[PDB]
Amino acid sequence: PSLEDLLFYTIAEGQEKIPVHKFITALKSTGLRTSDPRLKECMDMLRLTLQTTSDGVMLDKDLFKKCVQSNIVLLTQAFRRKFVIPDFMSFTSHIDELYESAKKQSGGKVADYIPQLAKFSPDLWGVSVCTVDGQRHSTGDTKVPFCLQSCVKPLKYAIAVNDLGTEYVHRYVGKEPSGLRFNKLFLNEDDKPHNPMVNAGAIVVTSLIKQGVNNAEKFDYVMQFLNKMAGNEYVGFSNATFQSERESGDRNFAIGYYLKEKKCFPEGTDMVGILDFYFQLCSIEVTCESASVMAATLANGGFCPITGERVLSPEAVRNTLSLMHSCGMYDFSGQFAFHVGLPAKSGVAGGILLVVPNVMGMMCWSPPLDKMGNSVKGIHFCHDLVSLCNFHNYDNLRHFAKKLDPRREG
Amino acid sequence: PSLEDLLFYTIAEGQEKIPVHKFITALKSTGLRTSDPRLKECMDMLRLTLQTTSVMLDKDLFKKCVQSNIVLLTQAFRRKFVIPDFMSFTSHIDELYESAKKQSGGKVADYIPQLAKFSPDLWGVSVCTVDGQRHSTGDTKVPFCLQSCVKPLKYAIAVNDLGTEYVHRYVGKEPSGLRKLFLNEDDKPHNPMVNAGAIVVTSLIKQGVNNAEKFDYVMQFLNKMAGNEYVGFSNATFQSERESGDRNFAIGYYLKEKKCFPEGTDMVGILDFYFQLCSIEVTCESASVMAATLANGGFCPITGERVLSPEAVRNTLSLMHSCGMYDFSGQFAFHVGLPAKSGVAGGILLVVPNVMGMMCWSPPLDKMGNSVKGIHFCHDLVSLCNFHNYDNLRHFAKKLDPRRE
Amino acid sequence: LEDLLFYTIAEGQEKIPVHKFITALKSTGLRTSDPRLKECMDMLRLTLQTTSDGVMLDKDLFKKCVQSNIVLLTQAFRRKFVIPDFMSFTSHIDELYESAKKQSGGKVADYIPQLAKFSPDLWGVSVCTVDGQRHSTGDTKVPFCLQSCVKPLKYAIAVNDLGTEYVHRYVGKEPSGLRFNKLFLNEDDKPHNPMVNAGAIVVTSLIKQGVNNAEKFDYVMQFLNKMAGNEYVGFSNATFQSERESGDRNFAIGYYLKEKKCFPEGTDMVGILDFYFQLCSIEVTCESASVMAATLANGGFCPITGERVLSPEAVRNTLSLMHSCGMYDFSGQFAFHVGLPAKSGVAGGILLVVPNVMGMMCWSPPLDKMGNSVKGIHFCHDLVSLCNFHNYDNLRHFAKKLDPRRE
Amino acid sequence: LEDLLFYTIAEGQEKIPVHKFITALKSTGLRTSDPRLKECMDMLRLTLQTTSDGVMLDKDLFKKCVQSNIVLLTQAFRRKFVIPDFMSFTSHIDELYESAKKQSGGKVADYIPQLAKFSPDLWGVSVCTVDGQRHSTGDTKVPFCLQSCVKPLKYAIAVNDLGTEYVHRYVGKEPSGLRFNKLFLNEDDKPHNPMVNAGAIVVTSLIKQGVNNAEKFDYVMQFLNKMAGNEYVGFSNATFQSERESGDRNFAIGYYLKEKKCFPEGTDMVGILDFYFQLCSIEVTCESASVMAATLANGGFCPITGERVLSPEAVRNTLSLMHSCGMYDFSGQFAFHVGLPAKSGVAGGILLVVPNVMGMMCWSPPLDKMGNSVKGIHFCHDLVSLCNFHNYDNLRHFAKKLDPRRE
Ligand SMILES: O=C1Cc2cccc(c2)OCC/C=C/CCOc2cccc(c2)CC(=O)Nc2nnc(s2)CCCCc2ccc(nn2)N1
Ligand SMILES: O=C1Cc2cccc(c2)OCC/C=C/CCOc2cccc(c2)CC(=O)Nc2nnc(s2)CCCCc2ccc(nn2)N1
Repeated sequence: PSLEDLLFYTIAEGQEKIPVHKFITALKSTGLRTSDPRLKECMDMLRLTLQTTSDGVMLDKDLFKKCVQSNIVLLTQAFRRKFVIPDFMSFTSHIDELYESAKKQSGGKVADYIPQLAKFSPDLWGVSVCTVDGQRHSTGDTKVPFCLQSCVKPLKYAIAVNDLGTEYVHRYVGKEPSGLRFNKLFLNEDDKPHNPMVNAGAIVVTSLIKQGVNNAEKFDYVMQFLNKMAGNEYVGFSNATFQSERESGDRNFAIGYYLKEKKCFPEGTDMVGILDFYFQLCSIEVTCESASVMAATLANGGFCPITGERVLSPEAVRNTLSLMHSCGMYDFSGQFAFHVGLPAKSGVAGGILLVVPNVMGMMCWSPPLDKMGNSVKGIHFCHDLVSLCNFHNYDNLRHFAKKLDPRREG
Repeated sequence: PSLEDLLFYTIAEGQEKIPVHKFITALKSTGLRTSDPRLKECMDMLRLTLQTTSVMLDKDLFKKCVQSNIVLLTQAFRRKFVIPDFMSFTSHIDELYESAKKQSGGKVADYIPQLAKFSPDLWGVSVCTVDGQRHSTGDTKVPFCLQSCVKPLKYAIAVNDLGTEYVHRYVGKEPSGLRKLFLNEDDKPHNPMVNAGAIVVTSLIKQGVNNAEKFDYVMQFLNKMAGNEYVGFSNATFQSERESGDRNFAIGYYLKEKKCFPEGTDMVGILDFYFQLCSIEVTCESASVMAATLANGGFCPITGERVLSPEAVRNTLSLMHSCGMYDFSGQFAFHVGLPAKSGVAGGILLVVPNVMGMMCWSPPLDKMGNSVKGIHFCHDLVSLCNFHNYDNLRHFAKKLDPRRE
Repeated sequence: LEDLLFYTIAEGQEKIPVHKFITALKSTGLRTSDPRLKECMDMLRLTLQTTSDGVMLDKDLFKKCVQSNIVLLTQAFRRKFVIPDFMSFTSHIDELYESAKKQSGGKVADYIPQLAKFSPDLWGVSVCTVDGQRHSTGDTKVPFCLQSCVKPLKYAIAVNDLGTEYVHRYVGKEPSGLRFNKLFLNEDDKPHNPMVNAGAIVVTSLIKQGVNNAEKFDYVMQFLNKMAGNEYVGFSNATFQSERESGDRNFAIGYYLKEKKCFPEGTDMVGILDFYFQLCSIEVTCESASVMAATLANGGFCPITGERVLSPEAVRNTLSLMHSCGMYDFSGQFAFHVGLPAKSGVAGGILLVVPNVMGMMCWSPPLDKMGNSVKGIHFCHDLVSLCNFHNYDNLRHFAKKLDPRRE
Repeated sequence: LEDLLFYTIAEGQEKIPVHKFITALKSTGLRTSDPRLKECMDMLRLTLQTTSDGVMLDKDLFKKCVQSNIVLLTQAFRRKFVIPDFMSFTSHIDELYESAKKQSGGKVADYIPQLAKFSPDLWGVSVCTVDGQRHSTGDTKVPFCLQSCVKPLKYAIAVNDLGTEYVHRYVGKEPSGLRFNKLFLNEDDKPHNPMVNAGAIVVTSLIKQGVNNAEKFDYVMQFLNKMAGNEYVGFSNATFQSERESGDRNFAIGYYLKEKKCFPEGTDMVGILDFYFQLCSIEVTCESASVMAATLANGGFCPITGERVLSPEAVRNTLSLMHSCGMYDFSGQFAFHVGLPAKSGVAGGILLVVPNVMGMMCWSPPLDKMGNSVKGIHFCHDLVSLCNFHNYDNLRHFAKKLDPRRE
């Protein structure tokens, strides 16, 4: 028998001429993007064939085999409904409803501390999905660049644990939420910052990455890493934000000096330069779409879902998801872990990097923040999502009442 | 095409007439115990048949026995259970057991002479999967008191009966942070897993009846969770708990002061109730079933009864994660990443959601009040298997995944 | 000496009329009922029988009366007392009184409907100087409970009997600070200081260990009597019952103190709570308490009797801790602006000491947000505005401030 | 009367030799270099130029010299000074000095090489009474940096120039409590009090706003000069450089203060830090600082010059906060046992005030666990053991305590 022919017979649906657009529509509905890096060979071959074939454009069983041979494994999984979310079309319908519902939540205040963060409209609201299989969906303003800000903190932590290991990184930074208040103290009882998700801790993590090269190269090292995570979709940098970050960052300077005082950095740190590096990393840009891929990498045990690259060690992914759970959302972390139960990280731009382990990554973005510094619409959507689907870290996969389970069906 | 006869062929392995012994040994190896409540009909029918003579079973006789329970027996035999190769897995649990056995550190709680009576050499581990597959090693049939292990169970009951929204009017939902205080910033105890919080939870259950009936209500509930296995009560522990519980009295009075209990609570009675609930007895085996119920979305795995609402199970697992192990909670959630609850008797109620429940018991506690061997075992377990809450199900590194075959 | 005083009081003319001597004596601030004046007054009473007539003293007859108490009478008349112009001073106290009277703010403790019984309009101020000069204005003879005002008194007793070193094994010596009066124990597992509930409860357990609560109470009461020069010291059983029937916080403290092994070996903690509640229910009037305060002002000698009541060690320690921990959450503010050893109580009492000058008791039931008598606190501020009494005022160069110790 | 004093000093009219008058004068505790004695000593210098074989003042010649300063000289000689047996008293200071000398424990601050340069054997004690009577023992003329001793002085200046109300908009008035300056700010987002680094830094930003750091420093120096009656005040640039090179903690505080908008509008925060570091690097000797302390003891009048230097408002506020916040983590213990307004510095200095009696400066580089001079702390304890100087001692009834104001 033949896998290619088996798929041909599936897609054929009654002829030996599967029209090209018909194959494309079938492929798109699996949630896969036509532009999937893992589908390049197949799409190149169809483009070629559309050039050489007599106008018409209907593949022979033989011609179809010619196109899909290269990528047959992945195409089969997609078509034979084997993906983590089999009925992806229905699911995106749900994401859209959740999107529209959160859209109505107009409260919140746009971060005003930079006239840059201030530049964005409060009406921007975007949601991007990327599953662990590379199935994609977006709604709203998902192609508008914005800064990660604190969303970057778990990513740089992952990089540090990836390169240095858990044991070394946690010599410098604790592993638990502060509890004590919001961001009040810099250090816990051991004279370390409480965890990697707090400013003090992020600043220390920053000082562990790529020690002994200049900030230009350090930045490149992190950016290349971020590129892998996003499957080479948009990752940029706002110098505007960077300038404003350093011009107004008195609190961070205070933290830096105190960290110096208490000998919190690795031997021979340049403590003013680390702050500069810190400010840069917070000024890196994403769109909803590219960040959702980053989240999906974390969802996928450190493999970028749309490229198949191993990006982070599973040790780094686990540690990062652990600390995103418990420390991810500033003062709301406890409440959030309790009600939503998802590893998530917020940013002052209005971003929420969200992971549903073994299912998907997401990025929600709406500039208006709540009292505690979390995107209003983002937080509303996170609640709704977990209301709707049995995704919450301590939900049951067998008994979950009136919840929908998107991994079931097909 | 015959559901029963199909399984008969499978068990038969050719030679017509599956011997009794051989069917029993095949059944036991799926991890099921012959005393499974869901296997009652089948085992009753085998007992009947084992009276009618003084041998083997026809495809007709086998069908006679297994017809009643064919669904469950098929799943077991067609290796469909959460852990397919359960025989291999128990081998691993045994290794983990022996390894933790060698950890002789720790101090037995001597604050009550009842707790001080126990030997530091006791060490037991019981497994119950969400499918009712069981395994034990060491001293798993020795009764001991839940103590603080009871806190999540009573909380589940409260949320089950009253709902999340009401219960959390009285008790917070997050870990405290500092070791010391009774109340958080909102004048509620920080969460249900702390003494102050447990005491308040206690005052929400079965309001408006006496302590005798309240206790019965909790017992009935505990019975469902354990699939009617051993649940007892140590009056000895209870007396010592009340005679020496100055701290708890202090908490009670402060809770009274700050008007923390529901309208017109008798706070000294609630303390009495509290002391009783901490003095309830389990064995490793029975408690592992309770844990398995929590693992199983509130359905008792060995009976199939709906015991707790999924809301109560989620909330309880959430708070066990983050507040379960006193001062070690943060470290534990980080390294082990399993909902767990410890008790001063040396108990550790452990849940791996969607896989199994466990109870580990060794009386010697570490500096922070957690069973030495229990804590060592929990670490080992997660070292070995991809069970940690944020492990990846697809890419995990030279970790074993017991759900795969 | 008697003759010298005779000539002084004489004012030349006839014989000194008896009422004239009485008016002169009263104006020195002394009360005719001074215990240290007993002999003199008895003799004048006798004489005003035994020679019934015009009722004027011979130089010889005056000598007959005053010989017994000539020392004290001389000091009073030769303007040698701590406040020489006492008549003028009381005029000032009256102005300060009236000014504080106009402060109508504050809420009366309702937590016992026994405490709730008092009118918010009650307001009294009593002065007793280190020399026994007295003055009162407003409702100074109305009995009220010390409540927390008793805490320094019992502490003094404990340090008096046991010494500083032993007592401070059980109780700390500094203000709490820690987000107000929330925790029971400091970092050493002791209550922060004797002025806090937790600390007072522990102090209570150090006094007269090994006798029953009836006798313990008597022991403290006899002590309190000496301090007040045997003026009114009473007990409100009503308050006591309400104190025990609603004191959940104190019970919480008791149990925690038990837990943490904070009491002396073999304490009955529930009995100590009972004792505690009793001591808080002891009654004073403004006048009698002002004498107690004056004893503290006077290095432990009761000013109106001359009895040695407390060791100087106990008086110093108590004044030290009244300075810094005396007024609950307001202690810091109070020490800064008023700079007086003071202790407040939920009845509306403020036991006030100006070391080396006088003791005072101010009472107005309405309390401010922090639990201090509104009018009491207002008066304390005014007093220190007016006179250079603040602990760190200068005795040489002060402002437009009046200095009542100067002529 | 000059003639009156001549007879007093005469011992027996025979013409009173020069050295004999000088010896008599020195014994009152006054130094011949007293600024208030300039006229007298100038006249004696003139007269001692005329003859060449001794001098032996006439009655009219003595009158010629002393007439200018007769008031002050009389008070000194007619034993009217605050301590009127000063010879005996200095004997006691010497004993206290020798006793504290034997306390060899403690660690010299090595955080700056300048502080590390000092010998642990240095130990000096200087007394200046509110009347200008002086005494010294040990290494009292060796310059050292005030460091934190400067904090109350700058605060006084700020309150002197701006008033209490304004200054306390920026800085709190109570001790930190939480522990030893772990937090920067209290609940109101102000540093807890002027004695903490955070608070001192803010106080620094209030003085002489709107001029450059050169002039600001000059302004403070001029003020310091007045306080010390123009005795030694200097500056260690070495210390200053080390202070700024290694003061990461202070920078941390600076940035946090900036963040929380704690400075007056349009402060240059990095410059205020620079100013701060300078002020901590100002040099004194035991002797000159003891005069500064005496000014605080004397309601803001420099005892050796009679100049009004600080308003009594500033002096009271400063003494208040020295009481309660003066000695870092030991403040509470110190206030309790010693009961004197005092301020320590990491150089080993302890600026000490006994209000209405005297100022002192003790210096020994070795610090205890909490950052206070070992010998300094030991001496303060001894001093209060010996004399009834403790803030809550009684002036009439004290123990086997000596009272140097009596005679
Ligand atoms: O352990 C010690 C000695 C010690 C040692 C090292 C460090 C220390 C203390 O610093 C403490 C750090 C302060 C945190 C305040 C949170 O900040 C807040 C602000 C506003 C409101 C609140 C908290 C909530 C609240 O009321 N919590 C309380 N819940 N129960 C209380 S209060 C009183 C019952 C008695 C239980 C109890 C508790 C403590 C101690 N003694 N007894 N003392
Ligand atoms: O916000 C305020 C006013 C306020 C408001 C609400 C409650 C308050 C006080 O009570 C404090 C409640 C907690 C005490 C934890 C005791 O338990 C501990 C014992 C030992 C160590 C530690 C904690 C950790 C630690 O100290 N880290 C740091 N130590 N110094 C730092 S960091 C650098 C200054 C941080 C910047 C800063 C400075 C001042 C304030 N806040 N932030 N003050």
